[PDB]
Amino acid sequence: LRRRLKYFFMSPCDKFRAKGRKPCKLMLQVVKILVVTVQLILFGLSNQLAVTFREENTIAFRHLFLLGYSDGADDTFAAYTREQLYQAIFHAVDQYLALPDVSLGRYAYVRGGGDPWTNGSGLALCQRYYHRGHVDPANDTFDIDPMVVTDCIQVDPPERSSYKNLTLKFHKLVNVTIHFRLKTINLQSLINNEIPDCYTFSVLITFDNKAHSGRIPISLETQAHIQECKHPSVFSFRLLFDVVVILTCSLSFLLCARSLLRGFLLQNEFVGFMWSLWERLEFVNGWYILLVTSDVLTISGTIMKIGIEAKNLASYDVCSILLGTSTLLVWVGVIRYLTFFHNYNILIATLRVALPSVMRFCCCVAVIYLGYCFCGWIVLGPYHVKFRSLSMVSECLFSLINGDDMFVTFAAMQAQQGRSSLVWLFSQLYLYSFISLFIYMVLSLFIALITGAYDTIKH
Amino acid sequence: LRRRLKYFFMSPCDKFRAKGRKPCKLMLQVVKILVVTVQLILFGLSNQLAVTFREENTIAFRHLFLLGYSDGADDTFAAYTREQLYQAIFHAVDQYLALPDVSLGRYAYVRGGGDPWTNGSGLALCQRYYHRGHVDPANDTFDIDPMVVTDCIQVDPPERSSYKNLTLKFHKLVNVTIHFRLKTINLQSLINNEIPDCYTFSVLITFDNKAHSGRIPISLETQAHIQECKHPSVFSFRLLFDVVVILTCSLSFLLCARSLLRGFLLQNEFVGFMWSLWERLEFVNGWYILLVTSDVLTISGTIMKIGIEAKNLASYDVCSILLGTSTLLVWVGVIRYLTFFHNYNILIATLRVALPSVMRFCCCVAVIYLGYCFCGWIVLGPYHVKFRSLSMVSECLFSLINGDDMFVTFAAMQAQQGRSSLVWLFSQLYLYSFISLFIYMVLSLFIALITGAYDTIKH
Amino acid sequence: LRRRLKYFFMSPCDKFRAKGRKPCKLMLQVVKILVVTVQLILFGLSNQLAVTFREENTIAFRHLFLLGYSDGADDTFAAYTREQLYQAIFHAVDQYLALPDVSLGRYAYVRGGGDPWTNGSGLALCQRYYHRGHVDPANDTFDIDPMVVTDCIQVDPPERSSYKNLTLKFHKLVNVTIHFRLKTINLQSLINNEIPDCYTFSVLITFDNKAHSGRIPISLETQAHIQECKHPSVFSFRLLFDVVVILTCSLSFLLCARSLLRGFLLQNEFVGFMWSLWERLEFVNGWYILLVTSDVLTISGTIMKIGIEAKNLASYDVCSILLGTSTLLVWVGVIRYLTFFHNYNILIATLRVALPSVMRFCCCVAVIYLGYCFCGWIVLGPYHVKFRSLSMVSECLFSLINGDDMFVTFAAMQAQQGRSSLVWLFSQLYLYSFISLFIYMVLSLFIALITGAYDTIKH
Amino acid sequence: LRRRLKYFFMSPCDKFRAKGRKPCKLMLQVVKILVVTVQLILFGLSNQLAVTFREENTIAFRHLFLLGYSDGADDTFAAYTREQLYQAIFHAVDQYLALPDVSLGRYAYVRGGGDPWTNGSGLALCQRYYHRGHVDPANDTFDIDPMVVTDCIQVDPPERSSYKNLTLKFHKLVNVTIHFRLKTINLQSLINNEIPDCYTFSVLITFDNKAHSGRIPISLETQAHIQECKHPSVFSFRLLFDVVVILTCSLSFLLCARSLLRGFLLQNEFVGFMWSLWERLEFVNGWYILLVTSDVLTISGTIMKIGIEAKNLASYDVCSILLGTSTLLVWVGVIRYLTFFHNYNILIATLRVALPSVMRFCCCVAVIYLGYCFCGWIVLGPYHVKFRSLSMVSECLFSLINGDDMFVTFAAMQAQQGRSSLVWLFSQLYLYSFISLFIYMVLSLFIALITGAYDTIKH
Ligand SMILES: CCCCCCCC(=O)OC[C@H](COP(=O)(O)O[C@@H]1[C@H](O)[C@H](OP(=O)(O)O)[C@@H](O)[C@H](OP(=O)(O)O)[C@H]1O)OC(=O)CCCCCCC
Ligand SMILES: CCCCCCCC(=O)OC[C@H](COP(=O)(O)O[C@@H]1[C@H](O)[C@H](OP(=O)(O)O)[C@@H](O)[C@H](OP(=O)(O)O)[C@H]1O)OC(=O)CCCCCCC
Ligand SMILES: CCCCCCCC(=O)OC[C@H](COP(=O)(O)O[C@@H]1[C@H](O)[C@H](OP(=O)(O)O)[C@@H](O)[C@H](OP(=O)(O)O)[C@H]1O)OC(=O)CCCCCCC
Ligand SMILES: CCCCCCCC(=O)OC[C@H](COP(=O)(O)O[C@@H]1[C@H](O)[C@H](OP(=O)(O)O)[C@@H](O)[C@H](OP(=O)(O)O)[C@H]1O)OC(=O)CCCCCCC
Ligand SMILES: CCCCCCCCCCCC
Ligand SMILES: CCCCCCCCCCCC
Repeated sequence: LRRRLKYFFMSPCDKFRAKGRKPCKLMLQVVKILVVTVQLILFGLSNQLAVTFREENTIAFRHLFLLGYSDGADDTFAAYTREQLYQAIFHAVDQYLALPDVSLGRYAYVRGGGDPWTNGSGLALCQRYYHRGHVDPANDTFDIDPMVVTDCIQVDPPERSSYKNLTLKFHKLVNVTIHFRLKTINLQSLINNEIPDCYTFSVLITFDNKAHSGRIPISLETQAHIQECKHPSVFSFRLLFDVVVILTCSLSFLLCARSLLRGFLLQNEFVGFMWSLWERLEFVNGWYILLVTSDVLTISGTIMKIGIEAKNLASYDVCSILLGTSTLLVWVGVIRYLTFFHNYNILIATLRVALPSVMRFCCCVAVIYLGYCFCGWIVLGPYHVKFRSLSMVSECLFSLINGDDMFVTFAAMQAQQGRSSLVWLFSQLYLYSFISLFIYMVLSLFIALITGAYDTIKH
Repeated sequence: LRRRLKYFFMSPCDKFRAKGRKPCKLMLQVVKILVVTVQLILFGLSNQLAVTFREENTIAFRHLFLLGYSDGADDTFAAYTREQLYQAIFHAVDQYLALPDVSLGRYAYVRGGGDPWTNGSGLALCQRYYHRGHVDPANDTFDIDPMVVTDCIQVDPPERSSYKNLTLKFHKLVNVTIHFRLKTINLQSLINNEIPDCYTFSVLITFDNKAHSGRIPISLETQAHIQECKHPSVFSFRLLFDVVVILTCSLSFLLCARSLLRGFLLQNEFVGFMWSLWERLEFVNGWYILLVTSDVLTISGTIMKIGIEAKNLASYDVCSILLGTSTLLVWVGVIRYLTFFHNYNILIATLRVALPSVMRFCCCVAVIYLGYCFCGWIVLGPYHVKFRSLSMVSECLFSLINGDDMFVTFAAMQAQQGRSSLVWLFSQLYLYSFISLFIYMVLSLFIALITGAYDTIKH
Repeated sequence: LRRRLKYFFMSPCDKFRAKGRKPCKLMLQVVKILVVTVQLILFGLSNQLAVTFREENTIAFRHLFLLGYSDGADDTFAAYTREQLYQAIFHAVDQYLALPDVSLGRYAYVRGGGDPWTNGSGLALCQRYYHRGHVDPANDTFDIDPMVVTDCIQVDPPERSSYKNLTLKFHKLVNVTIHFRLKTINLQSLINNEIPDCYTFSVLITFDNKAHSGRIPISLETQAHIQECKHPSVFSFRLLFDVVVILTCSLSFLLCARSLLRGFLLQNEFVGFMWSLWERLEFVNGWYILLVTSDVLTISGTIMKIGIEAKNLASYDVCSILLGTSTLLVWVGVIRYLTFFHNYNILIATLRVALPSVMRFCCCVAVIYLGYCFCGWIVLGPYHVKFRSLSMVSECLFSLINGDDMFVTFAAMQAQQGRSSLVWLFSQLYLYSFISLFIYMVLSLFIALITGAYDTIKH
Repeated sequence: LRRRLKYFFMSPCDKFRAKGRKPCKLMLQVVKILVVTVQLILFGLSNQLAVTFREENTIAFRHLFLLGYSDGADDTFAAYTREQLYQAIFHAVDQYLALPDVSLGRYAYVRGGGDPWTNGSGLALCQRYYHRGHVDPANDTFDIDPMVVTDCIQVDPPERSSYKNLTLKFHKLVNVTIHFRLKTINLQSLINNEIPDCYTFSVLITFDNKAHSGRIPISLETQAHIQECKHPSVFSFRLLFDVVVILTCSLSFLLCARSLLRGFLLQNEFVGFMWSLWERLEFVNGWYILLVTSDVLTISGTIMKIGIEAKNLASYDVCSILLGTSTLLVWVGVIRYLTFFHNYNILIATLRVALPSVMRFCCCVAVIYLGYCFCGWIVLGPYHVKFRSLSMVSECLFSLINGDDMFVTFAAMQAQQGRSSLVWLFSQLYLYSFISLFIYMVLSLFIALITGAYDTIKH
């Protein structure tokens, strides 16, 4: 039993010397790195083109349908008078009706197909307002039933004006929306020698009055549905490569599962020979757990990628996350091979022995960090653009700790020095104390912990 | 006496083993953390909505009343000709008179109510100028009595033009102001299921000629007064939770005060048994001082929060500071529980033993920092936007020390290289010497001090 | 043989004491530093002027020929309607025809000279479209032969309108281009007392429809061909200095080659006397390899500079790279002289002994870095402007590691929090984990390695 | 002699115990710190107001006289067509003539007074062009005599149009300038209770054609001459405080000079008693050299400040530099008092013993830094806005070393990836290698040197 246990923990070179068995797993892992990386690169190159097509079409729609729109104004684009709102709505509808003769793109109309469109209707112009709304600020009185009523006007696309009678219920208006769909063909595909696919853009223009604040923001959003074109005509490798990736990962998974099973069996035998828990876990190869996880992630992502490229699936985000995480894991796995050489193993072991104390110090530091997050959010959120939400506060503080965006953070508060002196003084104390504590003490202690770990490894 | 003293300094686990008393204080502190954090989160979520409502209304007012206003121009918005100023004033008044038929919001006029409005007056247009002003730059002569005279024109809101005869005394003009109030109802409250409240915005538009420089900046400011609406009609938990918070903190305060009293009594007995000062202070639990302070802050802030939510108080800033500081303190207090475990206590003790030498080094560094602040303010303030005031200078230098906003600081001075060579050379010397000294020596010494403290703790 | 070997490894001072030979090489290296730096400075000063001339002319062309152009809009300048595109094209051609009477510069027309211009034609207006294109998004049908057909209209410059009949094939349009050349004389040369040279600017205006997305970007580019003017008349040192530089570097190269040859001969003799590889390499003077490389680079760059200044060559980039790299190398070579003094040699030796472990740690860190690069590119590239390409991803991550541009990176993802919650959560995990791992562990270990190297050198 | 030498090197407390002499110098230094800081603060507060007045007047002039000017366009404001240039010139002159009826400021005209104005002329409009200029780019021919001829038109201010016949020699034009003077009174002074002073603004508008590039930049500059108004009338402390400062610094200078003289005499006696150089220098009190320098600088700056405040001097820059440097020095001098306490002296001595090795390492690092500066300037200057000049290159590299403005530096080169692949690859290599070398090795070694100095001091 002792000889088998000694062989189990041998290095790959020692194992080969002892038994001369073929190191299939190592070469398989190298091939897996190569093929997984190539697949990720090809997938990303393909996806960037579709992203660009959708973005360009959406920008063109913003320039076509939003009255007075200019680049960079998305966050502040809003109406402020009744005539401005009416003009924006009518301009959007008129541009929709004039699209064939003015657009640089080639778009087809879509009619019907369920709500909010009636049969034969291409554009839906809907206003949503409270069922009953009486607002008398002069008497400080109001009587509102907050049930939302929707009233829609249906516009049919022109054959190649009732909507002008729209009357908005301003005092009880919740929002106005314009919905329509446009079909186009993505000719850009021919650059990559692909067959062009057929896009349906669902366009929603929102005039939002939920704040009831006298300012109505205006936005345009699109959702793209992609299909194979019914009759494509332009005067294999990808699917085969995906199959190769799947087979490689399946073989790797089988071999790693076999190794883990043998490890478990040897662990049980050794435990029996002795007639704790960490001693048992010493038999587990964490690198093989990592490889099995990467194999599962890659197989799932590749199946999803095959589905997406056939236009049967649209879950780009999940596929990308699976493939990217698996690629990260397989690239991290390379460190195992470096661990077999002493000069690299010393550094890897330095990090490994440092990690526990670093995590304990993180436990100590996290409570202070959270206290600062909450305090900053409650006090500075009303006045500081970077403190509006807790996640934003955490991002700001984390960036400050690493010496980024500090002066602008200080400068945003200079406007309130005369307005609210107490708030400005508190912000001074808060920012200075936080930055000093975290940069000059916490980071120094992280450096000291790593240095001590290195010293103990080297001696 | 020795047994009681030994029991006094026992850890909570040791205390429980020795006497098996109920650890009410510990569970109470955990509950306090939870409830205080929840209260802060709810208060912040409620306050953000009101902040947003006020901000949106103010932006809408800027777009409605300021001629030619656009987003982002607040700092530079100004008039430069007499006709520009007249047009801006008249546009503001005309928009005030036309508000009912053009605004997307629903506003009611307010009349009278004291100065600067007469009875029945909705808008006050006042010009302030020197009592006697004679300015003859051709003869380098002037005769001014700097007493300020105010002349106001009162405009009544329309029933649902004397102000056009305004004649500005340009050569002696101090400023022009437009004051008016608008009442509205905050319907947005219905999103959070709250009852809408009644807002009165006090709007002040200032055309400022204090510099007498040929450039007159124009600004709009608002102050919001919030009341319960007299007759609200929409087709408990908060107050009870605030009461629960107050009771929890009162119980914690009583227990901590009892512990501190027992500590004082034991200290007196021990001193008597011996028939210095720090030896006496060794009997004081600093964590309990922190807990008592947090309890007091939280109780005060919760009372103010109850007052504010009933529209009897408007001191949002003080309440927010109290609650945020108390939350920070209670979250910091968690470190006491970590001190009871050796592996975390080593790190906490490292920071504690480092602190004194760090403070002494800060004493050494502060005088150099202040000298640089004064020198930079006096020399570069005329030329550099980031050196206008001493607080701004301190913010700039502190950001530079942490590697932020450095290149822009250097680049601002590139314009003066040809204008004033001496100033540019001095700025080069100043910035390079400051940054090098503070980054490559001071920060390195902070790191060295922390490392030495860690080494001495570990050995 | 032992005495000769001892003399070979002696320091320059020891060598001079032993034999009193003239230290020609050292003084030659000092002179080389001086002359090479002076040559680089003069070359850069001369090149900046031509760069500025070309840039100013190009900006003027953008203002002259691009309808509605303004500074800062280069990246977003685009057309969105058919009439916008027609107006832009016609405006460019009309401005070309009106240039003599409106331009502030002095330009001459160029006719003929090969494609795309016919004989006597000054301007070429060409549209490129697919040979056969039928696109029916209504039926999800298309029939395209992607062979590109070019149709050009030739405009002759006016004597000191068929192009108005242009009909664009919008549905199959690939792009539109406008080509023309303008000749000018660079009078600015007189500032530096140089003789003005004759420029020919080749101007290309592109209206790009490759994306077929409804948005057509518009760009203007120039290529400058510089010649000696045929008959210049304005009412030596450079060539001589270049010759001096070449001679200095040739002498240095000869001396260094002699030293390397003697080193090789002594190495062979010592090997023979012993009747490994690194032992042999110990005889090689790396500083002399550096000096020989710098001499070769400088001689090549100086020949190219002579050719360029005579208008016989236009390879500015290669010449600049050669001269700059050689200057960097010669300035780096100064460290050799510092190595001869103990107090500087300790620091140099600290860096030298640290380098190997630093490189091994870089091997360990690079795989993690690459995994993060790939994962970030695939997942965040669709949503984040800084993750579009792999090189951009590497730049972003490298900047994040050094505490730059962090908050903006976090803020770019705040828009997708509501759109795609999964992507936003993944981005949070990705960014936080990457930054924490690389700043708080990797950089700390680099510091620890350098500190250990310094400690071992000092003891 | 031994007792006197021992007393000489005693600390102030030891000196007082030994002889009980009055420590006048110490209290005098404290008073000096106080009064010098107060003087600097008052001077800076006074200077900021004048700076603001001049800046506001200049901005108003830009809005008044520059056709189509808007804030933020100073760097790019330029003309591109002949009609644009004519319109800008005529608009400036017409606004000058209409100033009394349109300006919000109160300005008086200035006539005559030497060149460029004739007697009775308020505005001078001058074009400068080459004496002989023939430019024929069609034939690649030119004949230029570069002697500059100036032709001026004189406009008299209106009494409360020949300039319209201006014909510009475009092909030989060097520049166009408009010169005029405006007198105003600074009423803003009344805010600080000062007596208003009389300003004369000299306004120069330049249309610059030196590049001959088809783009003519337009700029406006002002120079302010300040006088006491002849007959001021508005319905001491500063001079007395300046005198007090001068007396305090004179007394401090006398005492420090006496101490230095006694040190020199004791050094000579000790040298004589022994019947090297650094041993002699050990007798010199560097803090007293610093105090003497600060006294001299403060006295000079205070005399200049007195002159300036009386309107007899206008050298604000030199006065500010003197006073700021003296304030910095006096604040730095406080460290001497901290050196007398052991716990602060250990840190001060750590920095002192670290300084030499840090300077030697700086010698080693500077040559590499300079090589990189030259290489980057020559190679990337044509393409990168941050590499235009050597000082700008140094600022950029220094900021990069400290982790600032890194991603934007990388991003500026992304445009040239397709244009010039070789340059982009070189920029990648250059930036990555520089940043890595300087952050991961050089800064780490600075940290190691400081840590070693601290360790040797502590042991
Ligand atoms: C659970 C399912 C298991 C499937 C695999 C069953 C086939 C099978 O045993 O192959 C042996 C080798 C294994 O290749 P590989 O895994 O590289 O080789 C093993 C490892 O070196 C292992 O060390 P660690 O990796 O450190 O644990 C070692 O203990 C084993 O020695 P031992 O056997 O004496 O205990 C080796 O056999 O593989 C091939 O030669 C490729 C052909 C694969 C054919 C499968 C086609 C699907
Ligand atoms: C000044 C006013 C005092 C008010 C409290 C008086 C009631 C009272 O003694 O309760 C005992 C425990 C204390 O709970 P708690 O404070 O957790 O328990 C004490 C701590 O463990 C203390 O250690 P340190 O915290 O390290 O100092 C220890 O020395 C005491 O032992 P000793 O007594 O033998 O000296 C413990 O009694 O509390 C309850 O069991 C909850 C019921 C609270 C009822 C109050 C309702 C308002
Ligand atoms: C391969 C072609 C070689 C060309 C040079 C042949 C002429 C020639 O030997 O000059 C001797 C000295 C060398 O000057 P230089 O190179 O400075 O001097 C040598 C170095 O000090 C060398 O040390 P390292 O540099 O550390 O290796 C040392 O070993 C040699 O001693 P040794 O000779 O006893 O072995 C020295 O002669 O140079 C002149 O005195 C300038 C006149 C140059 C005339 C060349 C005009 C073109
Ligand atoms: C070169 C011109 C010298 C002018 C000063 C001549 C007057 C004069 O000796 O005053 C003695 C003290 C000095 O005050 P102060 O300088 O503070 O005192 C001296 C320092 O403590 C000095 O130590 P270090 O500072 O470390 O070198 C020490 O060696 C001297 O002892 P010793 O004398 O036994 O050698 C002290 O006399 O000063 C006053 O009591 C104020 C009245 C100043 C009156 C001056 C009005 C203008
Ligand atoms: C052993 C205790 C020593 C305490 C030293 C504290 C020094 C405080 C200086 C604060 C400067 C900001
Ligand atoms: C023991 C004293 C040694 C002093 C060494 C100073 C070196 C100065 C170099 C300055 C480079 C900027």
